[PDB]
Amino acid sequence: KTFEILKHLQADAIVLFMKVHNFHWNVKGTDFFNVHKATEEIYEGFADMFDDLAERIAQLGHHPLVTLSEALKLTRVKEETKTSFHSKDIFKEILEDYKHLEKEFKELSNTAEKEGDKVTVTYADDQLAKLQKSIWMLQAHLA
Amino acid sequence: KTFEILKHLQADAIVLFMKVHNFHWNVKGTDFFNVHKATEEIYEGFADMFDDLAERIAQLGHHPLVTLSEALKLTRVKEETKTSFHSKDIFKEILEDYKHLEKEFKELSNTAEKEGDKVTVTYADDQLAKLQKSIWMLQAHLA
Amino acid sequence: KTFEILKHLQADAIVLFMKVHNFHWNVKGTDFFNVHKATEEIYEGFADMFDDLAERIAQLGHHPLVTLSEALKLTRVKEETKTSFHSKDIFKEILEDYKHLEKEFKELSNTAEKEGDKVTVTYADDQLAKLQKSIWMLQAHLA
Amino acid sequence: KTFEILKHLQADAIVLFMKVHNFHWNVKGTDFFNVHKATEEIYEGFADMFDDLAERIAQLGHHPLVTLSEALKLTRVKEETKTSFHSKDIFKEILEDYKHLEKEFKELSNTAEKEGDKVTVTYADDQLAKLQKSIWMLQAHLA
Amino acid sequence: KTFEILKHLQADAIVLFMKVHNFHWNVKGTDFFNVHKATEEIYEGFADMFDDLAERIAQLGHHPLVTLSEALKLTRVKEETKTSFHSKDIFKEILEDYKHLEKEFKELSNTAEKEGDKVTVTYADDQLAKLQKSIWMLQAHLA
Amino acid sequence: KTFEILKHLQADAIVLFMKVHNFHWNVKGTDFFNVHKATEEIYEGFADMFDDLAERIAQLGHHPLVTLSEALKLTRVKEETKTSFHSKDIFKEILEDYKHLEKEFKELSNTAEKEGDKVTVTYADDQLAKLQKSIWMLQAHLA
Amino acid sequence: KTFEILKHLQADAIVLFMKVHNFHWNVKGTDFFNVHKATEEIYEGFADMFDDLAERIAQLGHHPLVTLSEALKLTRVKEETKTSFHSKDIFKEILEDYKHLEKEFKELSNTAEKEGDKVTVTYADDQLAKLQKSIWMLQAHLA
Amino acid sequence: KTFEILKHLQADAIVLFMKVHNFHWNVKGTDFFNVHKATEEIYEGFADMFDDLAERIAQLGHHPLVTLSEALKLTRVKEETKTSFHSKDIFKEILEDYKHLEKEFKELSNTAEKEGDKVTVTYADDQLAKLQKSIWMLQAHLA
Amino acid sequence: KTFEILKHLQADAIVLFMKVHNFHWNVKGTDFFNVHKATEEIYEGFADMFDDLAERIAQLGHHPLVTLSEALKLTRVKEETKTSFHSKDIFKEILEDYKHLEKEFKELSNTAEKEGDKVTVTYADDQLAKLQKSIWMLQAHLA
Amino acid sequence: KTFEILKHLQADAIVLFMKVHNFHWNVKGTDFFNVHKATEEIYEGFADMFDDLAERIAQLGHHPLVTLSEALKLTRVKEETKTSFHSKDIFKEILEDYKHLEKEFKELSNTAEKEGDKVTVTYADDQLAKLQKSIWMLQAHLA
Amino acid sequence: KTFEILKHLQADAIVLFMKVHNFHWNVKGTDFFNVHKATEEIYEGFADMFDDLAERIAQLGHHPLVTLSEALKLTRVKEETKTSFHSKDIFKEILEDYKHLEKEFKELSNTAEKEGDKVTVTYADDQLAKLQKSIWMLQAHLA
Amino acid sequence: KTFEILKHLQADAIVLFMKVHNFHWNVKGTDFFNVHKATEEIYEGFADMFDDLAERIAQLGHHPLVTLSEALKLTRVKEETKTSFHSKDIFKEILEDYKHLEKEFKELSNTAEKEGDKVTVTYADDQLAKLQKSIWMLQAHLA
Repeated sequence: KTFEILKHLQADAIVLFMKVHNFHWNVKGTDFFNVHKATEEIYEGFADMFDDLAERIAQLGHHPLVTLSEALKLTRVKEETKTSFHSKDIFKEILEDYKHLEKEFKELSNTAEKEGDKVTVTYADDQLAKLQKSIWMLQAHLA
Repeated sequence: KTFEILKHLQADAIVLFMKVHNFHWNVKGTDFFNVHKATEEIYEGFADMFDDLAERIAQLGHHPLVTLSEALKLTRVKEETKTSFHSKDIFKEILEDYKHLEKEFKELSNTAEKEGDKVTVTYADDQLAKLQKSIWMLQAHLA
Repeated sequence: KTFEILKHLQADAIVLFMKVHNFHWNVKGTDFFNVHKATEEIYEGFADMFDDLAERIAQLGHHPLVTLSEALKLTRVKEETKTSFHSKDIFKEILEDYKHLEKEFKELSNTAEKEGDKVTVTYADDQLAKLQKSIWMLQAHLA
Repeated sequence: KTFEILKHLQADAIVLFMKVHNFHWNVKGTDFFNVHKATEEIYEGFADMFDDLAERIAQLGHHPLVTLSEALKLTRVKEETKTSFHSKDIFKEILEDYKHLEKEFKELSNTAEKEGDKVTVTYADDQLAKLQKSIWMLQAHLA
Repeated sequence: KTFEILKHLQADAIVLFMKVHNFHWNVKGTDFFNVHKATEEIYEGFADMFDDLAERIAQLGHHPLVTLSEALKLTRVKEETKTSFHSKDIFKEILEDYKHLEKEFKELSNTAEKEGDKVTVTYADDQLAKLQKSIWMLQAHLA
Repeated sequence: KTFEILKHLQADAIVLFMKVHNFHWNVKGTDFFNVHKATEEIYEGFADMFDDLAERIAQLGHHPLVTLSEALKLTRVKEETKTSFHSKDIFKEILEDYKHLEKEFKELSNTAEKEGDKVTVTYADDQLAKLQKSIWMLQAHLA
Repeated sequence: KTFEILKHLQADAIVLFMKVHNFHWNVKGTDFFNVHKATEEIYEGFADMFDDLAERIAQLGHHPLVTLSEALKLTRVKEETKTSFHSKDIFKEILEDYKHLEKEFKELSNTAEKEGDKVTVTYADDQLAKLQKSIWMLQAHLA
Repeated sequence: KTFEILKHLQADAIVLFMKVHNFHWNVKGTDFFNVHKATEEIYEGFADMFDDLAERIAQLGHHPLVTLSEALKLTRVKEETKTSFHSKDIFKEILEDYKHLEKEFKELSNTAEKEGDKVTVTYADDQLAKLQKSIWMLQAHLA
Repeated sequence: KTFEILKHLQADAIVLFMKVHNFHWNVKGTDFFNVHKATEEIYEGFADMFDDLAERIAQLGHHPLVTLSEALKLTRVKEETKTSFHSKDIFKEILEDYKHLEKEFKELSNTAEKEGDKVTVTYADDQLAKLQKSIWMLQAHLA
Repeated sequence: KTFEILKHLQADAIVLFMKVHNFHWNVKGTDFFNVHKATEEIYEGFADMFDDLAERIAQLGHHPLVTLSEALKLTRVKEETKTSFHSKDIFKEILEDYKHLEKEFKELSNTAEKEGDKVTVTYADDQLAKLQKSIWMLQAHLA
Repeated sequence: KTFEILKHLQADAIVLFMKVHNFHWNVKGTDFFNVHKATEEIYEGFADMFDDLAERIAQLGHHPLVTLSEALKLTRVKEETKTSFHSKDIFKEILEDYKHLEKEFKELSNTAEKEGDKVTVTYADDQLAKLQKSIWMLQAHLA
Repeated sequence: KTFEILKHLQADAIVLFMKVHNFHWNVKGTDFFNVHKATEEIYEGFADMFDDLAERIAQLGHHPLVTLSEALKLTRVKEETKTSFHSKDIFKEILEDYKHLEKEFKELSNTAEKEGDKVTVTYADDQLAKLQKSIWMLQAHLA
């Protein structure tokens, strides 16, 4: 079910919104500004994805999650409790989560295709393009 | 302690970020666009307040909350589980929460003053101006 | 005399500048923002008309009114002492005043024509276009 | 045939361009501005869709319709002869037509897929995303 | 009657909106872009004139036409069924129609003057300035 | 009482809005444009202060003044009946009024502090910064 | 004849374009920048009027003047041979010429009216509004 | 293999970047500016496609070509050695190359589909939309 | 003498300002807009060069020409009395004049160098770059 | 005395303006651009603070320092004579100076409060917010 | 040596940065705003020249001055200790300093030419153009 | 011969356009974004230089190179076949090439001077300023 994949992705997006703020506040090193600026763009991206997933769910006739409690229950992202990082650590953690998201949107696209949902396919494939481009760039940060 | 008030306000801001999205997606009535547009501005405001409170905490030498789990634990805002509202309902709920926030920033300002924290006073009083202006306008929606 | 019509219109414009602020501050209902935004545009329009009429008077070799005392003496607009309205009330009151202004600019145009004042005719007819377009829209608010 | 679906959609787009202007001019109620502004955006959207469909037809080697006479002949949208509406009526009528358009673009996408026309599929699915998002919002206006 | 002239002009404007799109899609020659760009500006101009005429009619207390069926019935512009043109042909056809429109707005201005309708005179004379400037330029294209 | 100081300041702001227009229209000398431009900025500033004071009053639960009649009754600014000035005269008159306003906002800040009104203090101190900067510059015009 | 008035006005506009440059380069006094900036705007205004008059002539089926030789022959403006001025001198000279232009556009409007040329009337009356506003301001510079 | 199609397309894009500059510098005829402006947009388009193809290759885990030597080896576009053209010649040559590119992106889309590469499909179909729209317009230049 | 070359160039610039307007108004052919737009840019360029040359003369301690009479006396450009052209004719005439200007700025640069005037050299060489780029493009229009 | 604190802060601001330029020109490392860009923003900040402090002093009725000689005499910042740094060194040096400035503005605020200078308090507290936010970020660069 | 001229010019630029601020704060007269605005532009110009000279020195392989102490030692500009001026005084003082700078950049250009430093010549000649244009305008302020 | 130097520089510019893309795609390290952004600006700079050199050649009456084959034949830049770099490597390689370009533009300027080509001198010296500024900054990256 497309709804099931979307609702779980909606949970991840808000959970990641929070996580990336952690990285945003707590990066250490001469690198501070680059990471601080980049993590800002990323968390704005997740606020964006959060809203879009929710409205797609609503467009499909279902209820999006409306509480952080639901978010915590349905998320597959483990929350980060550390409060200090260097650039390398942050890039590694974001990469891991993006790889997770990439698999999920791959499934989203395949599932929506089977159910004949052209709109959700299109949304998934667009997100996939963004995640794969970022994944490539992230891997280069760590080489 | 100023830190204690900030950390609790940081929790409310993210919790309200979520709540206002609920209102944003689930408003019903010929009023849809006005509320949908206004709730968008409001939740962007809370993402803003969330970040600013967190960075003020960090500036004070302490750790801001970095998980939705901490947010849920420390918040004083009850999460909204309903998924359908008319404009009147949304405005009433936002008003209630703003009144709560207004009392908290009033305390923030008084507490930071006692501790000689001029910067946090200034931030609190600015937030207070915003909340009191909105409260007035919100009350007018309901009259 | 064209000067006589302008000087009385100048008085109305400032009096209406004030009146529309009343509507702007004191509108009640879920409608608040629409009316609050619209009344803002309207009172800026009257500040505009106020200045333009005054400078046209000056261009004609006469003295524009320079006091709120003169404004009160020369105005044909009754000031609104109520401090609470719903959208319907505000739209009705603005309509009444616009109809008054429309008759005055109709006279302005006819009088300036007789006196061979092409510039004041042009200004009057432009104001007339604006007032007639607004009048139509205002009437639709009330149907 | 993809051409057949496009040519009929081109007819609807111009017919709806006209219909939405009717709603735009003839809305009644304190709601006037919201609807007047929204219907403006919608009819600009249809002028847009009109042109794009026509040029896609031309790209496919065929002739787009070039007369209002052809438009009337090929349209599936019944023209609105009433000249007075409240917001609720307008939203209901637009919804009905959007549901019709949504089915047509669903067919467009399926048909173009069978004929191996990747470009028309992409255009259809994009239009579908727009129509489904609007349909959801429209339904919320009426609840 | 001013209303009669406006209602017929409203019909022409939408009919020309359509015609100019034909020219826009179907121009041939190394000239393609110049004509394609210029016809785009022109048809946007007619969408504009269409709306303005309709709202002027409404301001006068009457009903604007609200159907392509009425448009076809009331228009004086013959629809173009050819689907291939060179720049010279397009400029000739637009000129012919502009000359027609120019005579109509000349009448509009004279008629509205007799009926003491200063606003419609002003609108007509403005349109006349635009049409006469374009007519001059169009004639130069063909010399 | 903070309300009492605000209501009197609201009266001055509209009275000064009018006065500065007088200076704006009636400045004489090769200096015309500088003064004409500067007085424009100043009267826009007072329209601004007028609205802000009124809304602060409303936020405090009271009614702002809504008539030019109330304005005249409550103002401490004497209206200017002269209709001709050189730059030096205008700068002297504005200075006198700014000094008056400066004392009033000084009181506003002190009074709001005693009543624990942090928001009105903040507004007063901001206005004070603006008035003191202008006062300095104004004095330099006259040296 | 409207053509005769336009052709003479076209000559004045280019002659004044040149004259105002003289004032622009050769102003003396602490006033330099104000006059230098203002004369720049004025000469751009005359380049504008020059072109518009020429194209109106062309729209009327006649030939605009195309040489500085024709300009000199047909102008009523005496060229300024002095190369040094104070602000007062420049404002006096511009005023004199504007008064001349004002009479000419007054005639233009009357003549075009008799010949039933609504477009040239409209252009003349607009220019008249600009000249009368400037004349008023210019006179104030010299008082 | 999707990689094989991309690497060959990357070669064409840089080769065409160069070719279109030739057309850009060496167009002859009264047409110069139109072609010069259009070829500028086109070569910027190919710099764009060049980079995007390269980064897609990198995202797929392979190495994009990094030398003009590789470009020459892998390209299917014959380089243009003539240094003089009229508009007709340039449009014919660009059309031929666009038709080649269109077939290649058609293959790209089909191949990426078989390999389950949703992102490359999406990129190919978008490029296809652009190429087919341009092809249509190009053909019209030559009719 | 550098002054002598500048004063003659100043005369040409205003004379060409006029000439290019002729081309601007009187171009014939399907080419109208391209030439009309291009000649507009060119005459604005000459207004620019006119002013800059004049101010350079003034900077050198001399008087720039301040009359169209001086312009006619000192110019080397023959005025164009024809009032009808095709694109080819206009481009030929502009080329001829640009070649003249190019030789003059070549001399300007050489002369200013001998007199050790680094500023005038720099201005001349910049103008030369512009003229040589345009000359090349102009020649291509005519091939 | 508030004046004494301001005059010493004014000296530091210009001295730091200079120092930060040193860092701006002389940073070494792959880090060059980040530091070069950041130091640019910082020195513009000090030019800003320099001017604002000076004008506040003037507003208080005293003379700001007007010479680099006075600046050197009154500054508490030691000038940096080294001409080569890595990012770490620059961030350490800026931090040290910001900590100094932070203590000074803390004193400024306390002193102005005692003297009842609400405007200088407000300015100091704003500067304090900026310095404390930067200090936090600077410390993170060095961890 | 080019380095010697640059290092002395770098000192003057910062010294003038300071001096022009003095004029900026301490101008007296109805002229205040014109001078205050103009001196702001000028001191921003010197901050600009300061940085550019320093970076040119660095590009030449040498160390720019990095202290106000070096600036004072190497400057040829006498610092202004007066704290009160009328427009005439300020313009006279700036002129004197610009004449000094003009001679220095004249030398800079000649010296860099002898040493075959094309880049420094180009920079000097550009500065020279700016200084000579300003000098002319400044002289006109004082006539 | 100036033509010979330009034609070889044109070859280098396109070859470097390609090389810098390699660096752009294949940078490794936490530094990724800084280098990726900077290399983007650089390759756009070379596309720019490529076009400008080509058009200068054309302005000189000769044919610019129009093939990558000619580019390879005439270039002095060795192509980079490695596909992995850290920031340090990229900056070293760009520096080496910039030093080469700097010598070439030094020659360009000297050669064009001998041939009396003021325009090419000016272009060369401008490029030289850019290259020398970048060279300085590049060297600082590596220290």
